[PDB]
Amino acid sequence: KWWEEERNVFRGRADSFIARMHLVQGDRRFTPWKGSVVDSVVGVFLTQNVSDHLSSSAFMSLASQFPVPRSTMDTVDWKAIRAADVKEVAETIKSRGMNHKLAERIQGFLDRLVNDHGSIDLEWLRDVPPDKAKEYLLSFNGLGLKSVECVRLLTLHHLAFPVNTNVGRIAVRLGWVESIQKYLWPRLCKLDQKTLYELHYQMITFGKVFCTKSKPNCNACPMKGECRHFASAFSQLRTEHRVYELPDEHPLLAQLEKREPDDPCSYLLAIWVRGTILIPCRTAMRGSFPLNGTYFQVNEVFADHASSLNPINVPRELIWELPRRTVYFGTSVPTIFKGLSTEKIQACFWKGYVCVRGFDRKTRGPKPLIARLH
DNA sequence: TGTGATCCGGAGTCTGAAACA
DNA sequence: TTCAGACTCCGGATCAC
Ligand code: SF4
Repeated sequence: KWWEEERNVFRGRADSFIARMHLVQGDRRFTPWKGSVVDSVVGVFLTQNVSDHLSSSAFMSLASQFPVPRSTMDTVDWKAIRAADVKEVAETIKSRGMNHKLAERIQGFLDRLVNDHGSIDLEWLRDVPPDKAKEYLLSFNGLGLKSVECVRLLTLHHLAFPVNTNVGRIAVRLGWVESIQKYLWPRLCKLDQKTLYELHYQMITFGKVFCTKSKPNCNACPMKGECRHFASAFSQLRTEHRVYELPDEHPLLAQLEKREPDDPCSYLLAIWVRGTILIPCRTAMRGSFPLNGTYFQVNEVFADHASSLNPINVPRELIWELPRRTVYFGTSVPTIFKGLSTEKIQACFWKGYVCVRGFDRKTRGPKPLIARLH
């Protein structure tokens, strides 16, 4: 019964990692998101070799330029994408990089889907056995294991665990451990889907925050006693702007879509009399984001572009008694957490927010963050 | 046959050199 | 002080020998 010890040692290590990151990085438990499965496949296409914020902004640009005229409904007109020339769809996702190659891959995927089934949809893939779905997804040109595992785990709710560069490095550095896939998949094949989802989410966030490739924050890492690099060893990055929290009954939020039932964070107002409103990411996207919105943090807000360009004149009486919270502006998640102490990261993730984007409400497209904020 | 390169590509940080002295 | 190149980012395909 060696496998009895094989699964027990990893389960104890995995649950210790999950419990510790719960206090530091907030609640990463599974919560459903809307959207179809073709959105997830295109997202995994767009996340090949690029940072997460760039890929998410590229998908937002795809949604904005091609708009729709767990509710499994398309947010993007994929028929128009297949109709659109490779040059224009490469222009849409230029900022992500590899625009032309990925545009051709996406057009080929959509064309093959139409040829196979006569319609761009993959809802029936949740009814087939998991292995058949994995083989069908692997049969596509431009998709490999790391992607199809992400698609299955985050969208099809199967039992899967993708091993990307961040996961492998963390596993090697910690007491754990295609070679990494062979070591981990048999040892991590029978666990609850919610547990796999939470582990994956906290692993990617931990790779972004504490355990980076260059100069990991080993001083403030909660896993110092369980690591090997720490065992063997022995600002312009972020701008903080204190803001006000706006209850949904406030007059300023009269025409702001009245949030979402499942959104865990409220609206914010960033005063410079004049203020800019910060719209939460889940509310701004109205759910319906690929891969269960694991591209954003739990405490992530956008910046209203119209409010940023022309701040709204507000009286000081309306915002007199509202509580005050930080936002920790910046340009990327890894940069704004560099050098931060454990208490600061915990406070930011539990009683704080994070903004690295600007959102245009009218066009639903990403915009660069304004100069004064960062 | 099993890696081992070389490609794709924008956007950012970060060094090292070439600079003040 | 300027400043350009290497490197990193939730990766596949195509040769080469
Ligand atoms: S101690 Fe350092 S190397 Fe180890 S897991 Fe933490 S950040 Fe990564």
